[PDB]
Formats: sequence, structure tokens, C-alpha cells
Amino acid sequence: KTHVQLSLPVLQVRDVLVRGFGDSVEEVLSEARQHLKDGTCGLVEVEKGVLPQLEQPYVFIKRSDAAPHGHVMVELVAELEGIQYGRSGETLGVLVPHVGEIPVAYRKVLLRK
Ligand SMILES: [C]C1=C(Br)[C]=C([B]([O])=O)S1
Repeated sequence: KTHVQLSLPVLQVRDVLVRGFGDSVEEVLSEARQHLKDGTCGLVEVEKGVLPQLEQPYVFIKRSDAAPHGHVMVELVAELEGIQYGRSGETLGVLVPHVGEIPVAYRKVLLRK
């Protein structure tokens, strides 16, 4: 399948224990994809002051289409020092490792793998 239905635990930024996927654009997108597959990926909603509390490179899920079965279609875009690798629609938030933090919600997405 080119696309996978996922339910992502939405985390408060101050609860996040592991605040990034790694050290290069290529590593963060790789690790993001692995954690998404393994169901160990969380989502932090982007607001004023959220991003500076997280580690670069950032991995965003962005809306790729304008919602099969409730699941918003998204794709992965990385950002390092103001440069994005990928081009997509609006940010649904920033992906982070999930290591058992209690979420505040769940975000249903159809991910282009
Ligand atoms: C992002 C990816 C998800 Br979810 C599942 C993959 B697979 O085919 O093993 S790759």
C-alpha cells in the first residue's frame, strides 16, 4: 500500500521525553517513517513557542489533499535551519518519538508511505 491509516497520539510539548528523530534531514525522515510503521510515533500540534522546545531537524506531517474514513491525507516534510525538504499543504503538527507519554487526543491520518 502507498498509503496507511494511522491513529497518532497527540502529545503536549512539555511531556515529550525524546524531542527529535536525529541529526540530519535524511535521518529524521527515515526514523519518523520507522516509528510510524512501528506505532511509536507521536504528534505535537504547532503553536507559538512549540518548535523552539523541540530539536531540529523537524519532521512535519502536512495535508497532501483536501479525508478517507475520517483520516486526513498527509505526507512528511523535514525542516533544518529554515529550509524544508518537501513541499505540501498545511501543517497538522510535528512528529516525535512516542515512549509512553499520555496523549491529549488522537489524530487520524492517511499517510503517503
Ligand atoms: C511509513 C511506513 C509505514 Br506506516 C509502513 C511501512 B511499511 O511498508 O513497512 S513504511
